[PDB]
Amino acid sequence: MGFSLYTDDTVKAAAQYAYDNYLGKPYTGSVESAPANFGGRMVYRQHHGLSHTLRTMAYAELIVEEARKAKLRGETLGKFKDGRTIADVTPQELKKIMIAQAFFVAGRDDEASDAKNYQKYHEQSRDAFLKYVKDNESTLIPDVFKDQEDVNFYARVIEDKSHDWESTPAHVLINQGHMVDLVRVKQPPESFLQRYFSSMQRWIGSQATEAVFGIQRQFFHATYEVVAGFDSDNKEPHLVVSGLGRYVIGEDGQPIREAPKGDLKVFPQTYKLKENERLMRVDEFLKLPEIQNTFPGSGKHLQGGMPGMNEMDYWNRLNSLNRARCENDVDFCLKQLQTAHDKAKIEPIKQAFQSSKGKERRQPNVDEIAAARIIQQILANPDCIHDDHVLINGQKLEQQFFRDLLAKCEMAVVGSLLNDTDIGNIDTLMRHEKDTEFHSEAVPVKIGEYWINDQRINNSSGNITQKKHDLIFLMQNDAWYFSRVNAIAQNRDKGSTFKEVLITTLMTPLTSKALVDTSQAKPPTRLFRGLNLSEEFTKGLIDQANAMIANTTERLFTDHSPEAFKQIKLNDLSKMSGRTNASTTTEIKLVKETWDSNVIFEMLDPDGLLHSKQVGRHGEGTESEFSVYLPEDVALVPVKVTLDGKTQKGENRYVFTFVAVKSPDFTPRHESGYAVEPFLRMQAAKLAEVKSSIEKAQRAPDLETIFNLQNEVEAVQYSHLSTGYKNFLKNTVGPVLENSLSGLMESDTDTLSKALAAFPSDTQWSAFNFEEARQAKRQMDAIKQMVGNKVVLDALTQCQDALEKGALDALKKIPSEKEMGTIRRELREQIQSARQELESLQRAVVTPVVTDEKKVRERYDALIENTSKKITELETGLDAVKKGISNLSNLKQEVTVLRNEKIRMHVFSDVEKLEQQIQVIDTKLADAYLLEV
Repeated sequence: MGFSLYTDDTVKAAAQYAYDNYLGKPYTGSVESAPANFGGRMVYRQHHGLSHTLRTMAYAELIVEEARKAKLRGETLGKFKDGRTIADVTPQELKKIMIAQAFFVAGRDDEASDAKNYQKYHEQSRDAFLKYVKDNESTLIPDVFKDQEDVNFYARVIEDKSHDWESTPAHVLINQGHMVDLVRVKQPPESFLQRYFSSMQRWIGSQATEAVFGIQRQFFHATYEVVAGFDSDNKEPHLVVSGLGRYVIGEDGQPIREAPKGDLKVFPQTYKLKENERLMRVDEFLKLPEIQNTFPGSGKHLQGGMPGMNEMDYWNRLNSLNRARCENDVDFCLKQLQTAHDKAKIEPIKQAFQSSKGKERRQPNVDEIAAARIIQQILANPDCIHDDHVLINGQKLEQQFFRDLLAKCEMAVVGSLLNDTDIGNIDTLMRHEKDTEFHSEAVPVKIGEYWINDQRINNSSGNITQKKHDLIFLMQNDAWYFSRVNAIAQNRDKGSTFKEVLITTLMTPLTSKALVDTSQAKPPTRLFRGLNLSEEFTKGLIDQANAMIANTTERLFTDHSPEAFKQIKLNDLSKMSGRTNASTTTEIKLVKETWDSNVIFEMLDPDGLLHSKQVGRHGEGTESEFSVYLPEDVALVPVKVTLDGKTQKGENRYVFTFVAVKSPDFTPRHESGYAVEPFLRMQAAKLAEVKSSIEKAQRAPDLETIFNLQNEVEAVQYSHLSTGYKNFLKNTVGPVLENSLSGLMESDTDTLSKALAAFPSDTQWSAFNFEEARQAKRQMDAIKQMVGNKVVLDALTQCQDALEKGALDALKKIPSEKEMGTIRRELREQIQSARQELESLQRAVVTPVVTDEKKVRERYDALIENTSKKITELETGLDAVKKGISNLSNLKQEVTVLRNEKIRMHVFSDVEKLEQQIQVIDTKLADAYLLEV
């Protein structure tokens, strides 16, 4: 949105005119200019064609943008005769500059040499410009320009009767924008790159110009033109481009001009005679201290061509279709330039942080498991809810608990945990509730009646998927509901009842089961949402967004990734669009109140990181709506903030474009046990009650009946009565007594439990004596009860003590399962074992430091280095110092960022502590300094 090269139609029309009438037309002159044939399609003018001029216009917009970025970082900028700088260029002015720029080389009827007919060519081009203003004065003169005086101004700029500048709009951008595009061919590339870099640096600064050349390379690649290398160790004779001259290194040194004080400037002449001396090499030139300080190209880096396909694939690529396509089709070339440009807007952000190692959405952790289970219980048993709190297995759950759930838990994953039975229990929940829910002063709605009514009148079948569509429908267009929901979820709500909080907490994962319906709704890469905010808050947003934007610039020689990392980490990171089910649209028609939204979020997820699903389908009308619960890995980083039109209510509106970037650097550390600890308390309460019941039921362990029975097993062998009975007592019951007794005396074991498993059942035994083996049966069953009780009870105790501190607990329950215990109490302890099992097996803990551990360490080094540099530099040095104080202040938070990062690196802060100590002393120093003046 706003004004751009690619969006605007007038500029494009001008370019199409320029191509159709001159640039597309063949060179009519005799100078070495022939039609180049590219894969069948011919381009007549390759050096000064359509790709060229379009590239210049792109260069212009790019320059303006990076100038603005430089001003934002607080860089002292090159000013003109008026107070204006390049960063002060008006969008309208820019349109003028670009429309003029279209015709800059329209004049050439041949490839101009060093011959001076070039002047005539420019005049010819001017003529073309004028003819393109007279073509449609109606739609162009009162609108785009002002008067034909203006038009003759730009016409005169295109004339270039003299090498003019100081004119902020046209002169610098057109002249420099033109001469820059010739880097691809000019012979010693290092000297030319340095010259142009210095030249533009005077206007924009080192960083921003570095960015402009960096993106220029990508433009070249996009328009399928050669990208030249850069070798700091170049041995070629350095060429002074300002003229045809070269520096001459005489014996012992380089011949410089007359002193005239004493640091005399290096003198250079054209092709002269050699007198036991040679011309200065490129590397030699680059090694000069003034150069080394002025130019970031001391680094031997920068390799020509494209990274990869080092073969002749590059030259065939340049000899291919796309070169002809870029040179003959305006919209296509513009598409190339814009895609490269936006890519350039995104790449440094991604270069700042660790890479997404797949893992699109996270796997549930312990707390989210426990929370999902608690929620499941509250849905299943709405009796848990009270006017103030939710009681559950003897555990009081206040409002702050559910708020903490909304904050800490990622409710989309929690949603993944839930099932259709819960979506069904929404009915029982709303049945239990008939309490009012408040908008953000209007009349409240009795939610219960609302849902119940909806379901009984429009869902007689009681179908669960229908329940899901109805729930989502409530999310979409019921303001009173979703205002409270979104607010409470994002912790920006006013005075709201506990039950509103509870309901939102339950409903956000259930609504996040919008995933179940229309899962194959492909995330749309472009999504808008509208927001109405105070001008103060809006200004704050603008400042933070800009703080991030200004410090993301494309890499050339210097890095600048740690500053980007820092500023992004510090500023909002857009929490304002997370922790709830945010409604979004692609059509730029708002869900509600389009007329009031003064801030608009344009969201871009080309990587599909935003797991967004559509609200409503292709049926029931054309639906262009989506819901988003942005995952904690994904951050929304601002790329541009533009003005665009104004709204009707009088508020000036702004649009912030964010791009979805996923990285573990964004995953938040959370204190474990906000949900799982009280959950464990609940379990502990269950088992405490069961143990109390058994222990009160228990009779004192009379060991006699074991001993006595033992005597009988040893006695029956000598009674000569029944051999089968003898055999069964000595070979089956005897060992059971021995092992169950030895087990019972010693602590809990597998021996006594498996002794309990080896027990002789009632299915047997019946075939034996009924007169006196009856009492044997009696005694043995008494021991059945003794052992079952003992095992269960001490197992329970062990478990409870285990829970007092988590995994060690679940294993303890395994032996006791099958035998003994009164009915239903066993089923209870089984339920608890089931919950324990759920946590123990489904828990997973993700890490904020992935494969790029190298990156995290190196980047930390760079970070603390840069911070140290800024801080120590600031401790050395009337008007300026005032801003210097703010400069001090931001550094504090930079140090805090460093600290937290060092924390995150090891899931020992000496140096950072030292920097803090620096911060205190220069705090006092600058305080006394600020007080003095």
